[PDB]
Amino acid sequence: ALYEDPPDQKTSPSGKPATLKICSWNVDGLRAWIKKKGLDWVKEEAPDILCLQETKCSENKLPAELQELPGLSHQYWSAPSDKEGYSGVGLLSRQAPLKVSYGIGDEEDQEGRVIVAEFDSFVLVTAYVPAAGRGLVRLEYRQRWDEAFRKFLKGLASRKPLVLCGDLNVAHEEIDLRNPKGNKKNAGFTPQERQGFGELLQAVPLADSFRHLYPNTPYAYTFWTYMMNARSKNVGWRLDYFLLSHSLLPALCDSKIRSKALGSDHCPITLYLAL
DNA sequence: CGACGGATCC
DNA sequence: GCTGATGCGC
DNA sequence: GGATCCGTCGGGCGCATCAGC
Ligand SMILES: [Mn+2]
Repeated sequence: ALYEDPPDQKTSPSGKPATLKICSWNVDGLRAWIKKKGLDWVKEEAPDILCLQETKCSENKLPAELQELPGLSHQYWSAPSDKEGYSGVGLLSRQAPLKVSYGIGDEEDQEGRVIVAEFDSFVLVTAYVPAAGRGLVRLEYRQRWDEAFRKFLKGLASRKPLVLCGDLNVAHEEIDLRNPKGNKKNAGFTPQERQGFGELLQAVPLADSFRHLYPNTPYAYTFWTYMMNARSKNVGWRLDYFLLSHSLLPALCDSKIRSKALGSDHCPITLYLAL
């Protein structure tokens, strides 16, 4: 069935106005996304912080239009050194973070999948979680990564609340995809990946912003295969999320799914926080 | 990975 | 330099 | 015999490399 994202709630339950707007987007090729007007959408969204996944671009090859974003002047980029054309993440911010780091401490490594940015009141992590792959060939690798990432996130020294955003490459529950029964042995909906997501939420711990606000909302997806007109039919998956520390729930105004924004097989997601 | 063909279930 | 084929990853 | 289950197959897109010219 079709989905219409509710209007933006820019006010906290306590009545406090949103001060921070973060947008996350798997762009499926930064260079292609820009030619498809992605930055025009970003300018209309006007987010304080933009997190990008699947840039598939080294920093030297970033289009010049990225240097014409004065509201997002502080840019940090990480691509895999040995996997040119794959993965790659970026974080763009209005204000400079206090600290920026890359990776999850111990990987293999320039994997181009994780950026950690410390701000005054919170730590932001953006991630492009490794896919299990066609035929589940990288499922065990994913399981090992999930555990390492869970430990890294829990073991952050900062006693600052955490915001984790990006493509977590898993639809947590049946409500998170149109075809749950046919996808239980497909990447993104394996019991192993779903269990990893649940373990992530309990260990750090973390809460799913969108599901916290919309626990029984179906048909809300952030990804549709380019194949078989899946996007027109709304046959999709919710793989993109904003996960928050419990301390940040009073500050939660809204978690949006920008279903109409084009440029990728993923749609962007937007978080409003009253800090 | 959604579409589809074929089996299985009440 | 540019196009199209192929390979890889989804 | 409609509903459900499950296994199989062909395809959208981006980027890298290569071959030809
Ligand atoms: Mn992708």
